[PDB]
Amino acid sequence: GDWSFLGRLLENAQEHSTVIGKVWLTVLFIFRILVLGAAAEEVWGDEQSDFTCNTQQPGCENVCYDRAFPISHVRFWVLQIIFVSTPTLIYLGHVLHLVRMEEKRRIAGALLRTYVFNIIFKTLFEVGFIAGQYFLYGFQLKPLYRCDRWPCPNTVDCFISRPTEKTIFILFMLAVACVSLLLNVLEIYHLGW
Amino acid sequence: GDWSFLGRLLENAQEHSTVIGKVWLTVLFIFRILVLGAAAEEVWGDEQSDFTCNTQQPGCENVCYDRAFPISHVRFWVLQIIFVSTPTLIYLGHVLHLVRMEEKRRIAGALLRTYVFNIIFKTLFEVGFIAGQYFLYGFQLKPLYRCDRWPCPNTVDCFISRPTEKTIFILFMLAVACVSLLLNVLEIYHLGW
Amino acid sequence: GDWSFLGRLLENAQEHSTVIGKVWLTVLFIFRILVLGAAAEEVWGDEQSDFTCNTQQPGCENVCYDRAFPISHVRFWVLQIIFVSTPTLIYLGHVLHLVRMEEKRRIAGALLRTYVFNIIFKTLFEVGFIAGQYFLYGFQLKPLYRCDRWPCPNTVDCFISRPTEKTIFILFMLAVACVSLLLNVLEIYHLGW
Amino acid sequence: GDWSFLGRLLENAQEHSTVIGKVWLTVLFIFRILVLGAAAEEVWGDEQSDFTCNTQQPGCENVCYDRAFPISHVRFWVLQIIFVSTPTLIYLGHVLHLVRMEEKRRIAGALLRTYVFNIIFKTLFEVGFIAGQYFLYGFQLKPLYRCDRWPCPNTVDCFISRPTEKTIFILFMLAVACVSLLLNVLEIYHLGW
Amino acid sequence: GDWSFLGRLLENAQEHSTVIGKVWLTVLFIFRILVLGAAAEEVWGDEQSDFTCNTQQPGCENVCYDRAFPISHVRFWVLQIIFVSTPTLIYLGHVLHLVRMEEKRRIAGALLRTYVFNIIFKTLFEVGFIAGQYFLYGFQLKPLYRCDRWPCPNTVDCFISRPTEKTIFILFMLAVACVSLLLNVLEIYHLGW
Amino acid sequence: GDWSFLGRLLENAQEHSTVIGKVWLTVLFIFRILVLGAAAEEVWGDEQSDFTCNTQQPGCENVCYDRAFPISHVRFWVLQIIFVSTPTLIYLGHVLHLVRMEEKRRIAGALLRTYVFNIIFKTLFEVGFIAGQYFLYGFQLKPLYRCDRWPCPNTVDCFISRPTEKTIFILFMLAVACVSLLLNVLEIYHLGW
Repeated sequence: GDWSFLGRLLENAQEHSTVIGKVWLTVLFIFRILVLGAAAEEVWGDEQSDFTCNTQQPGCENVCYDRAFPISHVRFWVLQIIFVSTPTLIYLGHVLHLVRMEEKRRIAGALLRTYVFNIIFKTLFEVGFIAGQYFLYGFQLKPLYRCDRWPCPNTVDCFISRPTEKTIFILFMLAVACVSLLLNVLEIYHLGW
Repeated sequence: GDWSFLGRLLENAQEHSTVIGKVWLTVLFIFRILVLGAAAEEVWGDEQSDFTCNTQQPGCENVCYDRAFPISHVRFWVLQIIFVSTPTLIYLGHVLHLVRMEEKRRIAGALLRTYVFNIIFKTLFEVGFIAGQYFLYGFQLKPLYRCDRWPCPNTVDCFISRPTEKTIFILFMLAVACVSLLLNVLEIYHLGW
Repeated sequence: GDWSFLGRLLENAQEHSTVIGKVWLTVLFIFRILVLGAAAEEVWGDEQSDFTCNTQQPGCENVCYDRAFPISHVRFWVLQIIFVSTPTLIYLGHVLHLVRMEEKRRIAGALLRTYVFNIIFKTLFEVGFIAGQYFLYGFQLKPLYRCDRWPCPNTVDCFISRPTEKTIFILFMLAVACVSLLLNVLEIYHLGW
Repeated sequence: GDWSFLGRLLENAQEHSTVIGKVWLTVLFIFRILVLGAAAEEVWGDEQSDFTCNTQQPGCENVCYDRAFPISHVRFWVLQIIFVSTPTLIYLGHVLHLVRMEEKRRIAGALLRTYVFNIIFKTLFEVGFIAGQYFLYGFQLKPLYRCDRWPCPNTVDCFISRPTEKTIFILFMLAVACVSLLLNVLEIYHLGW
Repeated sequence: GDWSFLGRLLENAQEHSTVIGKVWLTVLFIFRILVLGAAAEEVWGDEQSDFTCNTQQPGCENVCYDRAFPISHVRFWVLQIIFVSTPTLIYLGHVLHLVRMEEKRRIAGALLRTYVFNIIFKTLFEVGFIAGQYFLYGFQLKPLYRCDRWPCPNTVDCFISRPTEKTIFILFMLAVACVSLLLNVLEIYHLGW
Repeated sequence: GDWSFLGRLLENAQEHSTVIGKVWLTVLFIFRILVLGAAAEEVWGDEQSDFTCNTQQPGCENVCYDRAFPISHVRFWVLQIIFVSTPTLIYLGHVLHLVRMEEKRRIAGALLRTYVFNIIFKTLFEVGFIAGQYFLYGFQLKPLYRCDRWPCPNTVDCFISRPTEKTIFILFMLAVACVSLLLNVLEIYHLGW
């Protein structure tokens, strides 16, 4: 996808942010957005095309792929990026609003509360997506999925495309997410002390 | 698609708009346009390719897919974006026209009536697309579609691609649309008081 | 496709044009070019791939698709955009030529005749494409096409991809075209009075 | 394809050219490059994929498609664009060279001979591609191609994809090419008188 | 993929780097990123599509492709690029931080230790990816892969797409990687003496 | 592929180069890069997809395509472009280095030796790729390839996609390469005298 606009806004955000925040935005751009576009989207491109079920039943592969993958991992990661970035956009907008207010007439007062809330929201959204992915997929895609959804007769064996590569990238993104959490914790403590 | 031109115009619009309007345009860019390009368009890419009907009848899958999905959701969302953005373009053009008039020789007088009408039109178009989608698709795509359109013999069972992911994104976009409504209401009240 | 160059030229044209002309160019960019790229091109992407004929005859689907759709609607719309935009380019070039002439040494004299001719040509090309599409396709694509072109034996039944969505967009573009006509009429009268 | 670089150079060329030359470059950009990218490339995309021959012989469709279309029309048009544009690049380079010479220390002297040669070369390359296409394809693609190339047994019937649309665009490009010839003739005469 | 953002950051890095470092970044951009986008991604595009196993067993090709290629080479190279570039980003950020510090109030002191650590990390990540690829794939892809992973019955013969071209590019990238190592060694020694 | 970065560097190179060198870079951009992107990449897109072998043997088409085309022509041309451009990058970097040296404190002295070496390297790499392609493919792709590589039983007949178009472009690129050689020879002599 085209992340250009979000890029513009977040680049603006870098200036009005802590050094650790600039590190966080670098991580977001490089290890999350760029990995997803350059590497992961191609991994998941044949997810349903090369999903195969051992059966002659029409409609079984469709319902089985749908039950195994209610949302694709890459779409989940898109949404995670958007939601962890939204607080930064809120804070940046409040900052620009105060600048416009000054013109009509760095981090302190209302902006400090807003920045702390921004880090907080980023952390909660962060953790939330991590836990949701754990409960939806664990952290390993196995090659076999056994499916008993109508119209499949009895239980059918279905086979995943590229499960090991997908597992590698699942874990890569989990690690990047954990690094982001650590960075946000560092921001909180660094402001505190 | 390439939303660059609309982006230029709407970016211009941000300056000559209320803070809540800038929030609204941020939502439009991020949670509607970017989600559609980065996430949803891939979800709906195999909508007819992986639509399967249990029959040997030539032409049954075509007519059944057409009856189940007279317009694709993603195309509906494109049109919604365009029509909710058009009023903002009208107001921005009127503003630029007044600026040119001044050169030949912020929100008050004629521009205030135009801005209120802009919010109104945005709200009516907003609600209209919501209700139309409800009446066309509800808010859940089921995996089975039963089709009795000629040439299909008797009633045939047809199966949808990715119904659960599509439902997730249908609801995501409904929520984003409702948030937009709330923002427009806030604009009206904020101008009133 | 990449409409960037035409965009540059037409953007230049906006400055040296009436307010109604700027509205017309906004309509062209948004409701014609952007709709075609973002929405319609995907609708028509599987036009021959998912065109199906009930027969075992080799070559029947090819000749039948060709007879049903001698030109694709989207290609027709491309050509319409180009030809309705060419007069504006002519006028803009004449304007720039007069500017260069001044440097060597707004709408009046020769430029006024050229601007009226520009509106006229735009209107005639407009109407011409509308009428031609009426006579080639009407304004509704039906799901069944009956084809008797060699080598098809006797008359064969062939089935269209996405006829209802295509009809929706056919009518959308017809409406946009009619709105353009109205705008050009307004330009003529507004200059007259 | 990405014509950006050629675009930059030719845009430079516009300034150092006659008004008719600026018209010619507008035609090149709009009615040749943009049509090819936006419209024609999609028409010819399925040229071999949907080329069908009535036979069971392995390799017959490949050799028959190759004999019917030794070069694709769209590739021919690419090459035509490049070769008709090269003289303009030569002249522009000579102009820039004279400018650099002046700095070290409009159309007259050596530049006039170079400009006339540029128009001449453009005209000869123009006519040459026209005539070559006539002798290779005529100006109408018929739906049936009869092929007797080994390994096809005896003569086989093969069927073209989208012959009528292809014919429409063949003739469109022929007309654009003829218009270019007329413009070059006008340049020659306009300089003469 | 779109490497634009990483490009911006690394371009910034060039200024605040040694001549050998500018050579290294030129190599990264040209012989690694550009080769991957322009050449290698097309080579590996049909890696699973044209992976063929001699069997009638459903699911055997999927599990066999997955066992032969747990990660694709091109994805490995993406990750290598990112990780060898991250140290340069760290150093550049520290440099910009010192510049901001100066404003609030070339290579020496803390920046020298950071630059040496940057070269070190680049070298260790470099070597690590080389060795890992050796242990995962060696440096030659053979055309035959023999697979005994469930559900494949007994041992099945599977056949690789484009093994010789893939081997050529594997070795090309190994050579480019070794050249990068040499450049980093030269940086270390050049700073030392 | 995206040649933007190489384009930036080479554009820089134009300024610090001879007139014949600017011609050479124009040829590189237009007749090599642009032809490859706009025309040739589409010609070679179906090279394995539409490669057909007369056999029932699993794996025979894969090994036969691999033996006939160990590297694709278009990938060869990519690599040729990169390697003939690298010397120009070296010289440009040395030039920029001398400029930075001057700031700390056109073609003559060390730069003259470097420029001559640049032309030399360009010429040797040029000739080398030409000769290698001759020895790998000759200069004509025939439609029939006879393949006896295991697992193909005895000798099988395989058929090439688009051999005549491919031959046309092979010869086009050979001619462009020879023109480049001539230009480099002219540079050497022009500096000599």
